[PDB]
Amino acid sequence: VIEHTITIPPTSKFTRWQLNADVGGAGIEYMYLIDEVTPIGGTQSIPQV
Amino acid sequence: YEQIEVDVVAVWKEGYVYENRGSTSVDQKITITKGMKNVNSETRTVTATHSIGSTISTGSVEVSYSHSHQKSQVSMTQTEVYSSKVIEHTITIPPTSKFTRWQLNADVGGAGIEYMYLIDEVTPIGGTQSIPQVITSRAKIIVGRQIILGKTEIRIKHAERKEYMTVVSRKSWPAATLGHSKLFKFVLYEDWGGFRIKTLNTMYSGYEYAYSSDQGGIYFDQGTDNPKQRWAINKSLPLRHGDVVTFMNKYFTRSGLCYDDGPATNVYCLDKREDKWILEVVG
Amino acid sequence: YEQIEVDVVAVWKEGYVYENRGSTSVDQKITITKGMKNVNSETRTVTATHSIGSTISTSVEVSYSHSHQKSQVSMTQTEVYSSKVIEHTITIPPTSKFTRWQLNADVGGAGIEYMYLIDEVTPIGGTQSIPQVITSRAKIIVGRQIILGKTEIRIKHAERKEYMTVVSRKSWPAATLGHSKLFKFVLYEDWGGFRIKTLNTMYSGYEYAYSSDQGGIYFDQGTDNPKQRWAINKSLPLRHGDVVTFMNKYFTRSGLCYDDGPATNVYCLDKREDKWILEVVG
Amino acid sequence: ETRTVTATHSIGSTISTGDAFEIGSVEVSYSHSHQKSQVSMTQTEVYSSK
Amino acid sequence: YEQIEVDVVAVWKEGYVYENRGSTSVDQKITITKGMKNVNSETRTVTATHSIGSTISTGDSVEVSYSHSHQKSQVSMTQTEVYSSKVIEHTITIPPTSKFTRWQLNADVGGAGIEYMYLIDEVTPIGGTQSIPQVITSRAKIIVGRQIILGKTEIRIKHAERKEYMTVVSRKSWPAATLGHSKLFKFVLYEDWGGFRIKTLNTMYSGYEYAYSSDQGGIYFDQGTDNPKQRWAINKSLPLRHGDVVTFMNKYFTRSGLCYDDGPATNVYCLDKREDKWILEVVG
Ligand SMILES: [Hg+2]
Repeated sequence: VIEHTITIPPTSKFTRWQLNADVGGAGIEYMYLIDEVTPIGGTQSIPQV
Repeated sequence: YEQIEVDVVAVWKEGYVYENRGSTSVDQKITITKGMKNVNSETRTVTATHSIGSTISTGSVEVSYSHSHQKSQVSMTQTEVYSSKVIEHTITIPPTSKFTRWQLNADVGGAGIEYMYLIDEVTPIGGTQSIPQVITSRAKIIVGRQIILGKTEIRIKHAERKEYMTVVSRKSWPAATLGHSKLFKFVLYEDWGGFRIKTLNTMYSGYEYAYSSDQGGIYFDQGTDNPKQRWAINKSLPLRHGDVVTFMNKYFTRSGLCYDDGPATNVYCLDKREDKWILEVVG
Repeated sequence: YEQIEVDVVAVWKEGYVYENRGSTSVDQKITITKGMKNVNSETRTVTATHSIGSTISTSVEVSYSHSHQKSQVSMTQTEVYSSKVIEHTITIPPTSKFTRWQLNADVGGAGIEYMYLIDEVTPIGGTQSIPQVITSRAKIIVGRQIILGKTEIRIKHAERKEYMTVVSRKSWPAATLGHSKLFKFVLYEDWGGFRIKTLNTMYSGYEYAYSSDQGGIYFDQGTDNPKQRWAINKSLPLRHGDVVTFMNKYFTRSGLCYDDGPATNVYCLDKREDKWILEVVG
Repeated sequence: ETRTVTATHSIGSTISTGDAFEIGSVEVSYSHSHQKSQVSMTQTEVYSSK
Repeated sequence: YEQIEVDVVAVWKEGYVYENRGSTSVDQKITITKGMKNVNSETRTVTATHSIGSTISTGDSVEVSYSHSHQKSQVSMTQTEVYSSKVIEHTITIPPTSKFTRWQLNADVGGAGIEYMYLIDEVTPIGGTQSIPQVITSRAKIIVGRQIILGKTEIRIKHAERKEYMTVVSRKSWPAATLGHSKLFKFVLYEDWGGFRIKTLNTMYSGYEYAYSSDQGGIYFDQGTDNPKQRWAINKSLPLRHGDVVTFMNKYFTRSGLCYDDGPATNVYCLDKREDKWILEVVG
């Protein structure tokens, strides 16, 4: 079980991207979580890879 | 690394409005839960039964005696996998204030990815409500290395099973089956007839293009024009690392590349079936 | 982007009134929950028995038998669950009444609804005001319009979350569900109703979705046939992301749906009418 | 909704004697059954609480 | 806006005593729970079986048998669950050299026919001799419903458990009682020396208006006779008031009372050992 508690300030957006990381050659892999709080607006940046 | 700009288009899925009309504030907590469980069992029973009977016979009198012996053996294997995402938001809604939750489903164009999109706001009561049924916005997407058709070498991974497409020998032909080996490379081609999956690890030279037998099994053939060794993709080009793709057969239009537990191999092409595959560029 | 003004109409569903007449305050916490669980299983049993009997008779009779049963149950289960829990914590002051009204709010024209909750604390006394139905105004931000005859769309099965595609069954083009994002359509209306036209047929001119006499969906040449004509659930305009229903103009009881048939899985069956999402292509 | 389908195959046989002098007889039976069974279940739950 | 003064008699049901003899204090939490759950299911099964069989034999030996069966089964289930809880939780700090006592009694309010749970907690120093209440009488003022004047005030009759109203329909060309959602079916109650009578105001056959029990149990509406079959005994003392929970026992068939049962075409009956609860509501 993994739990994250964050305080989101007003007029802000929260981002969670979950990637699966593949370590090359080693043949191992891990879960990769990216959390971010930014102000509302701008241009969204999404990591596909 | 390259970046492409797209529109994200989010569509309303659900809503909620709450009004606190009083002069004391209120503490609101919303918990949203989604989860899944998968159970598989195999139960093997064996019973052995022995019976010895007899009848003594001669009005008329009959006498019967009977004896039963049953031995039984049940072997059970159950296996469970579960997951849950729980998501909770707690807010203090001030007096004479109105809280709105809108939940939309956001589709990222081109990327073939989607995400849940929640908009919360507290405002004073009054004005008129603004509901977003459909929202368009812009996004930069950090994208994978491009799969150059004909050139770049890739692995094909079954999405659900997390095993790779491997070449083995069935009926004296090279044939597709799922395995753990990271050694089986491929290259993808497009022509007038569709897409072609070429293996670089065939045990019979020249027999390298993936194709469907009239039975469904995937074999690897020599290069012909036959639509049986051609395939329809699910996406628009370019293909990139990590892309979730589908291969529908160009001749057997009803059917696509899937996993089935067949007699010898386990990669087939069957009506109403198209499992997702993950393409990954080798280093 | 366009934005339409509309009335939202909410009708009373449920209510609750709490009076704290005491001279100490009370901490009240109302907590509401709705949830779903869907369970699916397939159980395969294979069972094999061999018996050898024997009787010697003359009188006296003597029997002996032996059986060997070998059985194999294979079951696989799928569970999918969800819930929404809403908690509210308030301090009701001394000599105060708390009232909660729960309404169901229908947004006109848009075909979407939401839960509307009204909490209020006031002094004890006055006349209770109960909202059985409230109308209010809303501006709704809507999707790009699906212009009939013109704009290219995808048709997605709402429940199965996969797309409507064209494949060959018995040498005609036929509808099946697929993962491909490459199967486009254009919608037409004339005085006979709505028509679904595929831009991805493998046999030219055969492009209008129609119901066979068995129920399967194929694509025909444009005729006047009511069997190739469809009744939607909302009125115009159609927009991106609209949830729609396709009922057949000919077999009036039946509508476009999923069913696991022999070769394809898109059908037109009595009493069934699945929901589809229309997406305007980028 | 629970849907069950069962296919069953049985082959049986008896070898016996009688009026074969020394009065009295021996009988011998043999049978084999294969049964194949598929059950499909759909369950849906809806719950609430205040 | 009528109010009547009366005694409530509360009677001991359960007790508990705690002594803290130490010189540090203690934090005590009593927590009591009552609940119910009702489960209702319906399971419909349909099995179709085909069997094809055969035997090849010799006479004047060897026998050879073969059979095949195909069996199709369809099981449909509907389950209904409904539940409730009440939890009462008390937290107290008992100081040192202190005794805590809890008495639970059950209070019966006289005349009104309502009851409530009555809890008495007390912390005192250890010593003295205990006072235990077995039964306590106290006075109370009851704010009561608008009165049902017999012969005059129009009332409706609600099944307490099912929350549906007694309505009048036509069964076998007679006015018959059935349960239904209509707030349109009004009644008026009468008492004479024979007992109590239910008169409908919504009969479709004029004059056939007083509730009676047929020889099979069903509730019909007859002309006003002297027949004890159209008379009923109530559970409460007079007067009847809006919101009163009542019983109707038949004056003729004394073992039987007015109840719900799922019958051939109607569902309001008069059956042995059954007496359903009814709520009486004064119309506007
Ligand atoms: Hg269907």
